[PDB]
Amino acid sequence: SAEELLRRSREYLKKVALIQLVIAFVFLILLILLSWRSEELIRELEEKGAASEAELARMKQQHMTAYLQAALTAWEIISKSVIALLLLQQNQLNLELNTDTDKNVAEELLRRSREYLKKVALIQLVIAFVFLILLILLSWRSEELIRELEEKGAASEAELARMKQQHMTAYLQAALTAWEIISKSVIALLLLQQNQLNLELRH
Amino acid sequence: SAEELLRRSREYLKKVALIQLVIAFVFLILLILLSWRSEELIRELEEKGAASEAELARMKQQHMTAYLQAALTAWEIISKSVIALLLLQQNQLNLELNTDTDKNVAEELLRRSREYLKKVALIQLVIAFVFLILLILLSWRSEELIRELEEKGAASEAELARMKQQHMTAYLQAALTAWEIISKSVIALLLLQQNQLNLELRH
Amino acid sequence: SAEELLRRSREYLKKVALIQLVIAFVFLILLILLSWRSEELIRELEEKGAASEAELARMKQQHMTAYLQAALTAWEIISKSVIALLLLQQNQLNLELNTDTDKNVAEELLRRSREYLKKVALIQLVIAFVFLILLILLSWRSEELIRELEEKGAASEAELARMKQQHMTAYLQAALTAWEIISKSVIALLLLQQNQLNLELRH
Amino acid sequence: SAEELLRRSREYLKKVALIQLVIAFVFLILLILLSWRSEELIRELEEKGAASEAELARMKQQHMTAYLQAALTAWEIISKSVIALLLLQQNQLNLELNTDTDKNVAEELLRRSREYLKKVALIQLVIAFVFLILLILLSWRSEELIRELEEKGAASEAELARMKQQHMTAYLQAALTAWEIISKSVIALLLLQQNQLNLELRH
Repeated sequence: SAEELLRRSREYLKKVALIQLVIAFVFLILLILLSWRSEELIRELEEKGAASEAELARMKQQHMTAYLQAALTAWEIISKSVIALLLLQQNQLNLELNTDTDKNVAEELLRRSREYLKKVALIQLVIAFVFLILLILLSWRSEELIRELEEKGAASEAELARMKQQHMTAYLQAALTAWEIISKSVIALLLLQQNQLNLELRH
Repeated sequence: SAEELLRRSREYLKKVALIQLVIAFVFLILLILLSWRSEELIRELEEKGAASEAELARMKQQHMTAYLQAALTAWEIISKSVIALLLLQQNQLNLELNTDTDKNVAEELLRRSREYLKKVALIQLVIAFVFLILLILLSWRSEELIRELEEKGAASEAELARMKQQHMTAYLQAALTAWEIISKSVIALLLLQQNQLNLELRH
Repeated sequence: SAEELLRRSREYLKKVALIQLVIAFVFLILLILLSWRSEELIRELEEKGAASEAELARMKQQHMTAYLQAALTAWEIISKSVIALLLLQQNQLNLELNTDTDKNVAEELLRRSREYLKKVALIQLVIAFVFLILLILLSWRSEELIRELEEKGAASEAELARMKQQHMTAYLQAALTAWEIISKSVIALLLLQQNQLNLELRH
Repeated sequence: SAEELLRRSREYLKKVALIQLVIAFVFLILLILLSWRSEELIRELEEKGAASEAELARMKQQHMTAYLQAALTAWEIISKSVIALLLLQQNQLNLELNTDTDKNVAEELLRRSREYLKKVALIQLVIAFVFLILLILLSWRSEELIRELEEKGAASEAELARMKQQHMTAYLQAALTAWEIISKSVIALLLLQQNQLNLELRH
């Protein structure tokens, strides 16, 4: 009974992983397409003379901020779903290890588990990388927009100070969010490594 | 003593589940009612000339946004409540399986649990469906409102670009929220399936 | 060793519970005092003519909303704190029961736990009651304020519609918040009741 | 084999603790530097006459609020990170205690565990202390800014009432947020102490 039920369970877990990959794909494509439309709309307003330079700079900052917030939200979701897939794979691993008790099978299942564990760590390293590049890049652009207005006299001192303060607040918030994503992820990876050690020692 | 105590706990849980179904019903009716009242207020402002076309379109977008956010909040609560009930059913299942150890009772309890598990998965598929359809329809309405204002000249180009951008931001945020709800629900279902498999194999 | 070490832990837990009762009391008082100050500030603005009728009605609504949100927040913390103390007592109880294994001691300890569990359920029922009454009363006042402005012509039709919409939104959000708090509390209590049953059956 | 594997696992845990310490350090430096820039911008606006007295008071309040929120969030993250590390250390401790069962080794390891628990309790006491002092200071500064605007006639009665209400709200929210955080930390400290007891009783 267990071997077929485990096979069915394993196939469903793989289907779920495919669903997760599809959602991550849609998020990234949707993020990019919506961003493209926002950049094009701002470009049209600038070319049309539909907004003042200060208004355009603020809209560009709002765009960039929203872009990052969406990216961060997705990153938390993606890391959570992926780390959950790794934990779920460990539960699947244990169900199979407790059924097919052949040591040779257990070592191959454990080897596959280690490869997935490494891959997830690599995924988080990629996420941390893109976060840092995106925040650094968007921040430079935000500061450059404020400078452009200041150089041109497109905004009052209070308006410029507020843009600077609003930016710094968003920057700081992005850092808190990334901090939580990374921190939660590294703790989960260590827990998974400890679980992996016990399974290897037990087989 | 244990059997009557288990009966009382079992009956209590059934009552809790029934209460939650009633609450979810009331929420949905209340959201529909309040949404309708808003639709009527906007309709009268439009017919009466109490607001400009741009003001009315913005209010319609605010209405749709709030509607969806309430629906998403309830969906998180509903999926959490329903999956929690399923977990509570498994907890009750184990209390009885480890008391009344008759395999035939265990089989009745396990078959009922398996059916409940399938039904919850179907519930989440329905919720995900409704979310996607609702966001698509609301998105279509939002774009049409903007198109109307732009063709009529009811709003400046900067105002229209902002509505388009604000819409896209809200659209993406709604998608992210739904994805988080769906993912957590699927993970919980996988964990429950793993628990169900162990219980069936162990009895 | 454990009897004295547990004595110290038991004393600690009692001290923590007393501290939490005091803190919750202080927060209740702060909300009451802060609420008083706010109501008085609005009353004086009305008597002084420091704000228009529509603005005064809006401030009254903002006040009521903030009050309820604070009440809900405090309730969420209080129920989680009380439930955590209830869980901590079961954890402390298991440590004591497996040290002092005298059945007669276990019977007294189990009876005390059961009475506290019932008391906590009564506390949540009281909170749920208060929430429902409070939202209903605040809602009635909100509806009356909007109607007063409508009868007097204190606000444009679009402005009145916006107040009605903001009102309905806040109303529903409060209903959703209370639903989530109450349901989680009920779920936690049932899990504790199921755990209490196994512990009593084993002693 | 187990001893070398345990050594590698311990080395990784040390690395993880270093990763979290570095991120928290950098975040706190960022918080401080951005706050300093904000303060300098406000100082220039005041000296330049770029904003009214009421506008400057509001900006100072917004600054203080944002700081407190970021600081409190960072503290929450830090306390959670430390507890997570302590839990990982306890798991690591059991991996070692279940391999090297020599009571003499266990006592030295248990002595370190007790020291780490005391150290986190001291960390939380410092955080709770700083939060309270900071809340008092910032609240004091806020009240004084409002008082001066009222005496100077820099704001209308309705504007001042709103500032007082916003002040009271921010105060209570910060206090409630800190309450939840601190209470959770205290609960975690007790749970860790309960684990410390069982670890000692078993060796």
